[PDB]
Amino acid sequence: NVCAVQKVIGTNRKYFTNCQRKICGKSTVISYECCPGYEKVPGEKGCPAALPLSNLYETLGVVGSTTTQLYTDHTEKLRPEMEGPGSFTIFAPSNEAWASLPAEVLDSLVSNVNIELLNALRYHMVGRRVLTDELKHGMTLTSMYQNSNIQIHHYPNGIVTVNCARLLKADHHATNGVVHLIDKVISTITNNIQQIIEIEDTFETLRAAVAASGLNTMLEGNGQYTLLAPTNEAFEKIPSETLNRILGDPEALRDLLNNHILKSAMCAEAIVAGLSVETLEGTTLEVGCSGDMLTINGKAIISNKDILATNGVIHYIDELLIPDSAKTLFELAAESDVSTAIDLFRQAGLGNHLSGSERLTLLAPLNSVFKDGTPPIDAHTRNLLRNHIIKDQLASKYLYHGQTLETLGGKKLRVFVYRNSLCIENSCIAAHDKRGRYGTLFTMDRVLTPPMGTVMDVLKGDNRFSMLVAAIQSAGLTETLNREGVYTVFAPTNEAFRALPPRERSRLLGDAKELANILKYHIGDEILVSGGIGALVRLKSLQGDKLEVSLKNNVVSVNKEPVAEPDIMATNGVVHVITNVLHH
Repeated sequence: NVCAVQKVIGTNRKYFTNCQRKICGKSTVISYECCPGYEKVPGEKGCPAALPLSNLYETLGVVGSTTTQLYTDHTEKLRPEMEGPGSFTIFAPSNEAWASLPAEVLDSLVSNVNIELLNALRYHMVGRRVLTDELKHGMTLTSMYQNSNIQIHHYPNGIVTVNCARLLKADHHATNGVVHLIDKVISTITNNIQQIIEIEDTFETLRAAVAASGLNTMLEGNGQYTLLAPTNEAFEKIPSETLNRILGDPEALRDLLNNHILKSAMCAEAIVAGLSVETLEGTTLEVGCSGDMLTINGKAIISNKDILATNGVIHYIDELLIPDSAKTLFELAAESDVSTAIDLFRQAGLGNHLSGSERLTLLAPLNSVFKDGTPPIDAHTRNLLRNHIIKDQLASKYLYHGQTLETLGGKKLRVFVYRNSLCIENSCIAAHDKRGRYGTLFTMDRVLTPPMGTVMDVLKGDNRFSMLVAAIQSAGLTETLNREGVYTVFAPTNEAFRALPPRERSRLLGDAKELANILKYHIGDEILVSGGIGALVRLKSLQGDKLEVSLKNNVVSVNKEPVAEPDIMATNGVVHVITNVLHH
């Protein structure tokens, strides 16, 4: 028989439930009264006695809706109907609700009490008894004023709403019906979302965008939406070149308008905590609240909440919500996790690829790659960057093994797709794609090191592996580590060969075919860059037995023996540098 109130400290807003920690970021205190209609006797057992039912007019005073009671009484015609025959509900505004009306609208009501005040009170009423049992999301009650509909919603969290007024105290039975207490005075709903946009002067840039895009027919139509409508002042915070480029292009335009529209009508006093919501374009937004401010992604950019329409709810927003798919590469990458990278592109002359409509894919590494320093701008940097800019617009989820990607600097880089990572040359994808209108940003964990020759060119140009190229020659393996292939050479240095045991180097020297078998064991038949090693991967060697290739604590190991220098790229493989020679 017991109930509870939770109240935010330093406020007036209270939520009247049965018997959540914070709400809109503000701490709560919970206070126990018991449910409207029952009394405390002298002590006894904890709300014993129920009060008698009174009829709907007197029930108004019992719930605390004395202004609604006073206004009803001063019409001389609704009060006798309220205390006589029938079955009724009234969604009765609180005392604070009438006082929160604008002076100009409340004067209009109380100066004509037999028409406009009576019409207002009749619109809050339904000619049948309707409990919150009968209230489910999306349904329309018929009011007693001129058959006008009342919009009610019922959100997951338990908040009932009635024309986007929160229902405060529910289900107070009358002898001829029920009384509900709501916190707004509500009014008739006569316009669709399209029709409001064509009336308000604050939306003339919005109405033209809708007109250019052909979304008028949708916004005239049925079903429920939320419009995060941008004012003219929102469109003026966007620089002219950026905005005209979006609005000019039909795809970018419809992506923009759909990023301002939700699939269900939700309204502001239903928002009590963080709720991720998708727009029609596909982007998730973070809708919260801080005080009585609505917040979008933690920004109090909503200046006018709960503007009502027959096909949904409009909230006015102050900043345009431009999605990734309407942005250029520069707009989607400059104030982000690849900020250091994009500054290097523009300083090295390559900025005009990123700033317009060129269909590109960008491989920009993370900012933690450049924590220890940044390379200087020269010929060699701006040629290397020019090879991180790939022709055509790509999606990484659609890349395939042994795909080749042309750069703007003439190279062809190889896509290697492994089970837990995707790699282009040595570099691997570190975060999700950012798909813009014209180009897409791939987010990388290394600066990439493109191949500059063959496996034999790596080894003959480096003096650590001169005993290895001699063994490769003496096993007849030069001509095949130099033609086209996909190898993984675990290449032992000179000090590895001079480390060899007597019985193993005697098997190396005394038969050229046994030397061929030991060197073919060192060579994988796939390309396995370090970014494609999981916990452990088995790798078929050209001898035929498998190699055990792990990555623990950022060191590649092969059969539990360490790689000193991973990922030296080559036009027909990858070279990893090992410090000793593998056995059998």
